[PDB]
Amino acid sequence: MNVNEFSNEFDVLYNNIMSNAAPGLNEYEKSVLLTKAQEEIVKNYFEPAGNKYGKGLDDSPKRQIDFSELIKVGEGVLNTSAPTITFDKRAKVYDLPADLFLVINEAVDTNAGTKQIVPISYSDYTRLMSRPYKEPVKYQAWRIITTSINNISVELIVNSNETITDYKVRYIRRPAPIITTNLSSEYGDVTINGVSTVSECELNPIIHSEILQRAVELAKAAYQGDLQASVELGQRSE
Amino acid sequence: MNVNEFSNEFDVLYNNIMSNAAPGLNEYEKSVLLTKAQEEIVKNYFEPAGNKYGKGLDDSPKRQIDFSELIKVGEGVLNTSAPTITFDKRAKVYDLPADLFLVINEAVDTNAGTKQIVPISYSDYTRLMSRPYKEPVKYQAWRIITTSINNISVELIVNSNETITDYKVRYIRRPAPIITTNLSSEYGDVTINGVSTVSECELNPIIHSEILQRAVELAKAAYQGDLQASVELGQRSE
Amino acid sequence: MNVNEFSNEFDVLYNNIMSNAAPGLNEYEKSVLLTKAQEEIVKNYFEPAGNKYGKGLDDSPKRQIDFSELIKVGEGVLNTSAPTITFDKRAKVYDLPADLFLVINEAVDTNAGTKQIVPISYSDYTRLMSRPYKEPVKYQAWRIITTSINNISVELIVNSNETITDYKVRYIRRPAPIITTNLSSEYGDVTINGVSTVSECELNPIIHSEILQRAVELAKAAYQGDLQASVELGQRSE
Amino acid sequence: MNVNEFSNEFDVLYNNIMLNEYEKSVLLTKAQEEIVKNYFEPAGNKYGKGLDDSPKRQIDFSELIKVGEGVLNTSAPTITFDKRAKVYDLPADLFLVINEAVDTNAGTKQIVPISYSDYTRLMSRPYKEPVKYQAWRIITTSINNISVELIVNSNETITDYKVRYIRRPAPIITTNLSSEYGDVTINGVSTVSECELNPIIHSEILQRAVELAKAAYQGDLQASVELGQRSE
Repeated sequence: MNVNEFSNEFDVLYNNIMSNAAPGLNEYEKSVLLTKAQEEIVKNYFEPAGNKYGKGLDDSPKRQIDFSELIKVGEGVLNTSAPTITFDKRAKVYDLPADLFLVINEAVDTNAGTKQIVPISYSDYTRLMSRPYKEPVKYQAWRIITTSINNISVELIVNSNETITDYKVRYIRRPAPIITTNLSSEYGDVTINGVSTVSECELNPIIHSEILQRAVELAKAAYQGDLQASVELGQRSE
Repeated sequence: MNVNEFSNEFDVLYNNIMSNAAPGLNEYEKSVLLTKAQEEIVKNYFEPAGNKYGKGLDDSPKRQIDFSELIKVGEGVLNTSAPTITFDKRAKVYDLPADLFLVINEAVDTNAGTKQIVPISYSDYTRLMSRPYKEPVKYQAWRIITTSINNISVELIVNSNETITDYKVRYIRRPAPIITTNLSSEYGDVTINGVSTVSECELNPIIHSEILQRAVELAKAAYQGDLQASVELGQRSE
Repeated sequence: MNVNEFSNEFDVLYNNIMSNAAPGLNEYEKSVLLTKAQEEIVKNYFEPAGNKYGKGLDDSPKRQIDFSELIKVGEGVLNTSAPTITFDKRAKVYDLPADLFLVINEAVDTNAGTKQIVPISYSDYTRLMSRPYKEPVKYQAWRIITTSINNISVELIVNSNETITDYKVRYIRRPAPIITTNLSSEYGDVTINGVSTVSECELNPIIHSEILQRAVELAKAAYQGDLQASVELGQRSE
Repeated sequence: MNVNEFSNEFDVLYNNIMLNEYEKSVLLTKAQEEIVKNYFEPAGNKYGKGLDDSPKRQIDFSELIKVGEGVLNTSAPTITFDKRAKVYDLPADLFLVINEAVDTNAGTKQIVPISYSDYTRLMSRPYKEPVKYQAWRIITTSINNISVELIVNSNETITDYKVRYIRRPAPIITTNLSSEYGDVTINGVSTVSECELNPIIHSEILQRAVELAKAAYQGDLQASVELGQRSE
């Protein structure tokens, strides 16, 4: 469904049938609520505990097809542009793509073959570095986030006497906002995520109805406006 | 039941018998609610936890016959049209049909015979690639979604020294909207999913009554219009 | 009970005894509600979890006699009329009868004798095709629904070097609507399922009273007309 | 209605279906000023409806609504009650303000006419600036004109100040007053003056003038005080 259909069925589901009908929502408000509902839905469906099914990214066909249009593959750029201080002397710093929402798969291609990057926790890092070896298992590499400015910088730890040729990252692209109409105005240009032009929902049509329902629920919680509704509907932001 | 019958029995079940009868619903509103009810019903019945029976796509004769008219078989087109970056060096990119709602069965015919495609999760992918072999079992192939624009693109991983001849996908077609009347108007053409012409329900007649009941429930929740009803009836969007 | 008796006892049970009697229902409304009640009753009684007894199609003498008048035996027509794309290279496409509600028994007569068709699920299909043999057990055949337009098309998989002579389907016929009076009018012909003429209930007289009670309950839920009653009485649509 | 029609149909209503023209002019001018106030305030009239509360009220004030710019009062170096207040003079022919906006470098901002109580309340807090799309306004030392302090947010400059207001009505005069009456003026004009208002409210102005005449000529104190209630 295109943006006009988002807005028309938003109006239908919000106030065109309600008995003591409420004021219609302005297009900026509808775009804001739709973008919020989109992000909430993405976060709810990525995490199993966030939805009533207990199903995350790839726990069912529907969850695969939900994020299928939001998956992207890119590469981390070696961060030798400027000097820096790494926590580990034997780690190579890489910069992830700017439009990164969530990392789901990483791999590094070295001279000793491809290796799956395992994101190790800080307590896990301490445990592993208290051991005599201090290097990954055969077909794996280690990873920790380092000092990041304006984009995520990442330290890749591989086994000794190994060089990294490329660093691929299969991630979830940051969703683009849903903007119903050109938000340009003479009184001031308002933006949802830095863009005023019309922006279609760049995800699969399977969850457009879900985004619409969530947006309507958020609109009605805003209309109710007491602390109660804000608190319970803020639980699903996550 | 054709579209006229959808609308007439919608009117019967909505406001023609109700004591303090409500305003009749316009045909655009009825078409919108019917399309929403259709999608909600499809998602509820595909997933066992979404309905009170706990029965999914093929858990009973009724669930088979429900989606029987919505199943389609097509092929993935090899994506050598333009270059791209694949997460796996040894994966062939294929494009699924545009009108895809849910994938239920995939198979690939290679020079070594037909092989069932197993959609592997990202954590499952990492586990499998940490192993020495890194290839499917005998009569199977692996699959992961890759960078997709305007349609789902898919990476097929098969065993070494194997070529893919065709890639069949048994999926669930995207339901067409239910539109009662030609939505063309002089004041502006409104569309449900990009189509203004009359559109019959293209599913089996077994669930037409179910779609009608769901549409009436959604209409009455819209009429009630408080946050409560929107929140509980948004649970079954799923 | 004929249609006049359906309508007269509908009036008796609806508003002729109720103290603050409601408006009488028009014959189109009574026919619509009776058809809805008929379909609801059929779906409730076919499935054990849908009724309070936990008894399905053949779990008791009453359930047998309920559908006894709605069972039909027909044949699937070989779909060599036009080309198509089958998911399985070794499957023969057949078209089921148009007036099919639910399949309860299938059998195929081959040159190697009669074989019971087992409807295999998609996950079951993947499991079976990951095995070395990939063919049914001795006295059975496999079946999956394929691309269907306007009627269910079915793929029959039998063992190698076997030809199918006929494909019998014992199913439940689609119930005909209950229409009390000729719905022809000068202001517009209204139909329940494409028919305006009088239509008797074509099921056993054992469940006519049940259909009447359900229709009256639906009428009173429509009269009450709030979201509550619609939601709880929509649970038994199923 | 032309002024001749006003004078002639005053005689029909006041002289029992048929006063000096100066006296008629005085009452008609007084009547319109009453009618404008009564139909502006919702509580002043019988319907409980103010300026924009119905289609009739919108056409009533339609020909009085005027849009003008305020001019910076940089000529006189007076003293403002607020540090960041820019003094602006309003139009001379101003009766009632209904919308004010200020065009800053940051953007147009709707001016809120802030009461003396709200100022002390909002200026007793940490930040002490308006909300991001509004400006405050309080009247200041005014000489034969209206001067307003525009308290816009600091770090911003005012480039424009538009005022939408009700223009002061012109007098209704039915004859050249200097012809028979020496130097009498109604609001500084001695010559024939037409009604500058929509014809919809001419009847109510005429009816009010007739009531004012009859109460004035009856001479009873009760009548004078009773009909003086509607003077505001």
